[PDB]
Amino acid sequence: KKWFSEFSIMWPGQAFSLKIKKILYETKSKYQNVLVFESTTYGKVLVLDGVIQLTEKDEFAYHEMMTHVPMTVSKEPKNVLVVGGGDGGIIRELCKYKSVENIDICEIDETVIEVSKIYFKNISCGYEDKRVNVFIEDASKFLENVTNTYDVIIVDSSFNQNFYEKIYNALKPNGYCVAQCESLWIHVGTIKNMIGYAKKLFKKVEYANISIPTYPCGCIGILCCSKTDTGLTKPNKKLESKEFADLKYYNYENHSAAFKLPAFLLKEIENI
Amino acid sequence: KKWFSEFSIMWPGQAFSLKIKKILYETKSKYQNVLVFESTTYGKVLVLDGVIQLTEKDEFAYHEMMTHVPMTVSKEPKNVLVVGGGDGGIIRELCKYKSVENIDICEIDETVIEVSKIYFKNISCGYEDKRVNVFIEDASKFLENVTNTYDVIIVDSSFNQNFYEKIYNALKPNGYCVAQCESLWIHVGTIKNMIGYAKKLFKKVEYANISIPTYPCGCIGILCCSKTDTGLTKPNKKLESKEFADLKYYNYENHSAAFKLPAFLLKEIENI
Ligand SMILES: CSC[C@H]1O[C@@H](n2cnc3c(N)ncnc32)[C@H](O)[C@@H]1O
Ligand SMILES: CSC[C@H]1O[C@@H](n2cnc3c(N)ncnc32)[C@H](O)[C@@H]1O
Repeated sequence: KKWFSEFSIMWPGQAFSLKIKKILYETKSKYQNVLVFESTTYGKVLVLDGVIQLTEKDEFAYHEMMTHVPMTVSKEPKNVLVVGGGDGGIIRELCKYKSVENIDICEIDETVIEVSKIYFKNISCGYEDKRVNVFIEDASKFLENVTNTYDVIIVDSSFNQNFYEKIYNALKPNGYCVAQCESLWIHVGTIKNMIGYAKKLFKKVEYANISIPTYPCGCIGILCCSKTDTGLTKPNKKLESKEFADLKYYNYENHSAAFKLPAFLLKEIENI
Repeated sequence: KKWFSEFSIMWPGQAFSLKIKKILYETKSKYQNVLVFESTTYGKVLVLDGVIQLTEKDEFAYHEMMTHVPMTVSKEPKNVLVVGGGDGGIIRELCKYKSVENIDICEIDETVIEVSKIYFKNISCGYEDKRVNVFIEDASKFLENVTNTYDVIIVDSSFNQNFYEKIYNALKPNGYCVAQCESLWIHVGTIKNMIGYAKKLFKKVEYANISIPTYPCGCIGILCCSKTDTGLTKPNKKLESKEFADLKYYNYENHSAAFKLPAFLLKEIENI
């Protein structure tokens, strides 16, 4: 059996590897290289430009935290935007909320969506929900053009000052944005940059950490943006209905705990 | 430049790798293979039987959490035992406490201690402290023979029913033990076994998670054992004196947060 190994200028000097049971699909799309393989121990793996996008084993950690943090804080979210997220993990978690009326997703690469529908049925299942509307376009263009405003925007992608202005303007007065935001173990300067962009517009910017083995350094953060001084560290609801019985990572207590950061990280961000 | 890669039957199907700036020392000791190398991005690395023991970049996360969790809960700890811990990270954190009168360490491999004193001076610096006494022996034998009882025992090693009986008996009536205890991402069955051994004797057994990139899956847990129903989730003191000004991970809030576990883990351990 061969091994898949992920290298990157973004995390030099380190690599993470998974053993391949079977290579399932490869293509060069208009945007990126796409690889799908069954691993021996982490289930199926989505790889984009040589970077692990997701594995069946741990994906719920990231998709649950990213979704349920803002959605338990938003009081009655009706309209939600996912930026990126072609795999449909976030959408799957969004559909659990009966109150939601519409879910727009803007993914630039339709190949990601179709590969997820074929190879990752338990991740992409939300696409069948009638509330879900797909836009195949650059989120930068989407956000300049959208007429609606959203209760929550979830940026599920690996970002500059103009981008956060567009997110701010696309949100309701009391709207929230959460965005994927680096590992505290390797890119503190980036986290500081991102926090600085966000603070230009948002009155409350907070950072949370998710434990997930197949992201570099075994963790990834959520940059949390609020228009009210109250923020996203405390949920306003418990997830008690039958739709949430299946949750594997997220709970009421973990929500708040994820904002309790290592001392080195608080020191770095304190003067921003 | 070559790469160091860690493989193991303990985490099959996955591997983590660091780039080597320079190999610094190798030997087969009486107990294990020992390797020391400067990595390109994580500083110096200690490797024992092909498993990363520590890196200069992230060691403070593990040594701070393991030490300051029990030591902020113990009211006036005088006598502390470290089991394993030859690198001296725990001892370094123990010496910060003026109240401590004695620190016994039982490490089976004196080569680890001497390699740490030579190659890892900022980790092994606590060995110079006059309160520190070294026992080169199997902790199993040490614990059967010791006459003193301890306020805190820190098991810094990778454990069975008889071992926890020995720890229970080596502790004061109000004593605490914390032990290194697996990644929740790969060895839930082990965590359940360990919790089951501990609960036979200890009235309060709790599990905490530490984020640390160079442990498999980027995290490691602390099995927490208390003789009083109150447990180890809430500190009784703040670390405010000049000795703790340097802390890089541990703080008052992170202490409690580390006990807030993913929902899948609570479900697995609930019926133990
Ligand atoms: C599957 S999760 C991350 C996703 O973000 C998508 N993505 C990357 N850049 C953009 C962008 N500018 N607009 C919309 N989606 C994007 C990628 O194609 C990937 O599917
Ligand atoms: C350096 S951290 C982990 C340490 O635990 C030590 N160790 C392993 N097994 C035992 C044991 N049975 N008794 C004491 N120390 C041990 C190892 O030699 C290593 O130095």
